Amino acid sequence: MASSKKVFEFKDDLNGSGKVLFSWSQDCSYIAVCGQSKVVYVLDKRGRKLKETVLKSKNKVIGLEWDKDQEFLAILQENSTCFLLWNVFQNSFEQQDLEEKSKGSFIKWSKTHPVLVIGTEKGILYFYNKKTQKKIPTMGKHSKKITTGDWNDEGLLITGSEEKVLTVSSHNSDSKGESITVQHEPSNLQWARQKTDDRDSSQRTITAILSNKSILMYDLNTKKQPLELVYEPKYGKIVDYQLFGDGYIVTGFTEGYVAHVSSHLYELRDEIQSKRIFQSSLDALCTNDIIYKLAVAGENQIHIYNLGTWEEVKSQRIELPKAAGNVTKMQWANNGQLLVVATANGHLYGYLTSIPFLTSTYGSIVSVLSSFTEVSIVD
Repeated sequence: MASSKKVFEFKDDLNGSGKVLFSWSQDCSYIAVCGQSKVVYVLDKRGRKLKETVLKSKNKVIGLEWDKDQEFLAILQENSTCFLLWNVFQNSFEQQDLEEKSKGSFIKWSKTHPVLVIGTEKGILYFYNKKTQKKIPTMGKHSKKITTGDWNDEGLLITGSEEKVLTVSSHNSDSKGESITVQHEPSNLQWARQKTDDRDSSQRTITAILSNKSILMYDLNTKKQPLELVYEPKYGKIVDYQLFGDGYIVTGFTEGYVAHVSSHLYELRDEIQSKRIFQSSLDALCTNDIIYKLAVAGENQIHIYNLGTWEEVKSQRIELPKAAGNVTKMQWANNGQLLVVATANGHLYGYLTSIPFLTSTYGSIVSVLSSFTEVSIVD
């Protein structure tokens, strides 16, 4: 039994007390971290400083995302007039100016394509191609400030402003569908593969947070209207929702209330199950499929849970000090190799969970990596 080892601790002296953004490398080999202290630095899995860089402005970084090639990081600060592309291994700077002296509000790479989408308060949306470093502008897609947005695995942009609309964009900046009109504000855009009997479903389902109270569903197979999964008043205000499996949603609320619903459309109307986790407050919650683990942070304490049987895994419990406060971001890697915890106080924590050991066998002899500093041969 290997409990979650505390690999390293980092504080706000190099990040700054605020909303700390940590971004994973595409190969889970580099962890870039930046908070409010205008310093962006990358650490390894064991907690060694690799590359550090300084930003000219002191505004809070609202966007910090790697590229597909693990070469460039795009950074946009709070109401910044421009944005910065930083080459980590070259430690090089390039600055791209926002048109019309616009204040930046949203930037995002594509997790599958080297394309960077940028949007400001005026609703002007620019698509940036890195291979040619060219700009494609789009007018009037949003009549107000852009609030949420992201890129699909297939290369599809989703964007949502404060006027309660959703828009879809393609590689050639062609809109894929008209504006999506729903009762209230959509936020926290994410992609889901709905539970379809046929296993030929693409990654296109749009799952969002509706006005910090409900869940928004959108599908494209038969042009069904976006459905609003509402929650009982006992739930309160939503804190986070997470996708696990092939379309299964686990959502947590303010009073330690959790709800698991299968993304099956016939079963979406009624919650599949609901439970109570905490009785004082809740900070964060996320699920991982490769390691198949649920981590729930609250009261400066992180608990581990199963997803199928929902058994409370108390063995892998880890405790945080009172200085951590309310956790604001908490996430595994792409493969779940390491777990990173960041709060609004600038505290950074790293935990080792899985490290699946390699194993090769000769005749009747096998091997186990065990600790990374040695290898145990097994008879």
